[PDB]
Amino acid sequence: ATGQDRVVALVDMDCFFVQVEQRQNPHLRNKPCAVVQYKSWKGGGIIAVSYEARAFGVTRSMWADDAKKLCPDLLLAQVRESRGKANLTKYREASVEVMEIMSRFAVIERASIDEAYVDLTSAVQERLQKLQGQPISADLLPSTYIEGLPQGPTVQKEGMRKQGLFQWLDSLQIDNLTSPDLQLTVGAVIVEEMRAAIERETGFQCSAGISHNKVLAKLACGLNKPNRQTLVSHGSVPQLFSQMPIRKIRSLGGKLGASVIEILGIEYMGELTQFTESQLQSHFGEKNGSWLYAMCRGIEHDPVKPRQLPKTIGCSKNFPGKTALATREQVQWWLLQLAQELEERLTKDRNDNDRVATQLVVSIRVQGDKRLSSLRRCCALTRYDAHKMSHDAFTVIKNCNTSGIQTEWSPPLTMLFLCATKFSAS
DNA sequence: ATTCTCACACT
DNA sequence: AGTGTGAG
Ligand SMILES: O=c1[nH]cnc2c1ncn2[C@@H]1O[C@H](COP(=O)(O)OP(=O)(O)OP(=O)(O)O)[C@@H](O)[C@H]1O
Ligand SMILES: [Ca+2]
Repeated sequence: ATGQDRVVALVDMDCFFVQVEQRQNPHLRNKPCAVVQYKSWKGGGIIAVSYEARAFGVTRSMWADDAKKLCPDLLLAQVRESRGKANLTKYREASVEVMEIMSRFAVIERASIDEAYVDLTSAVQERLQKLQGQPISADLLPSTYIEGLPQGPTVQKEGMRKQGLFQWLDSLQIDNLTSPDLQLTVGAVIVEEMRAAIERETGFQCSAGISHNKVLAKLACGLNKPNRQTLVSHGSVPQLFSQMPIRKIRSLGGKLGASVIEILGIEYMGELTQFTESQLQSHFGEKNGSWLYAMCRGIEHDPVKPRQLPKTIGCSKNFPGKTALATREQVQWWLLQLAQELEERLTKDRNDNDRVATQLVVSIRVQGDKRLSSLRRCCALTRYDAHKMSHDAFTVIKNCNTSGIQTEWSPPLTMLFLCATKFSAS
């Protein structure tokens, strides 16, 4: 098994929240700009950055005041706020615009508010038979890069792209409808069409990767951004992985990836090929070890899930520093604000998607604790009523209050979280 | 003191 | 059910 059975793409909207704001406010187009939340603290936290501003060093996680030091002419758009918290509706609605367009071409897996995996295997098979056996012109691939080409015996970027594409298409075996490289190329043709449709019908640009699985497609998508697509063939994997830091591969960006590096004494994905599957299973567990053994050879089997809608709907707010909640009536009021935005989104979900959540997950963070969450408790979600959820959420957390007072909350809360789960068809 | 979602493995 | 990891 060479892991070449499928054609999978990953589409990523370029600096998505910035694009939504630039479409709305033309004064922001083709300018260094960023999208910010919470204007009062250090000018707002940056959550999205246009490519013109990235050339000044502006990134996410930065404070707007700091970003303005790197880029004095940075323009800012601020996220809507509703009931004291950032409100992402505008961006979720734009996300829906794009996913509905993608769904015309293939079945998609929503991966995040601005990326989707695309399973193109069947679409490719139908384009191949409609294609008689005539050649794929480079005109059908006007923004595609072939990873690893050109090679062998031009100083500008578009020149290189074309030379790589010409070498690929020259050597393509169009008479063999079962060559995986041919299937990828047809897949790339379809993704060009899908990206043209997205830009025509929404004004939004995106990048894409086309490969044989989700991990290679995601890696490919990042190789030539913005507004370009990249085909990573099975054959391109040994050279690509030979200098690819382990942490770049999806799921290895964290503690497991650091353990792979430290325990094995390696730096690059390709270096994993020298270990047996049992060796990797002994260090990292049966599942992780088998996964790493196949993945360093370019092979991964995670399916594209036919799922365009999230499985949970959640509402959280952080209260860092001196703003940590300290009174019972503070905690009730913020629980109510979260439960009100949750009710709004749930009722829209019951009208748009014909389902009802049935479990309510309540989570809190305590000043001094270390982790994303300190505690998770659940109860039934029987009615989409903000006052009832918020009452119920308090009920299941009210005993975490270590204070002997009834009107004080010790120790102070640095996060409230409400999440609706366990949907059933309605 | 960036923040906020959402998915899944493990137990 | 509750915790921990990883991602956009
Ligand atoms: O580190 C994060 N903490 C919280 N939330 C994040 C983070 N990272 C990403 N998000 C969310 O996921 C959207 C698009 O995530 P993204 O990585 O695809 O970033 P962009 O499209 O802006 O730029 P690209 O680099 O893709 O061109 C972001 O706006 C935001 O909603
Ligand atoms: Ca993106």
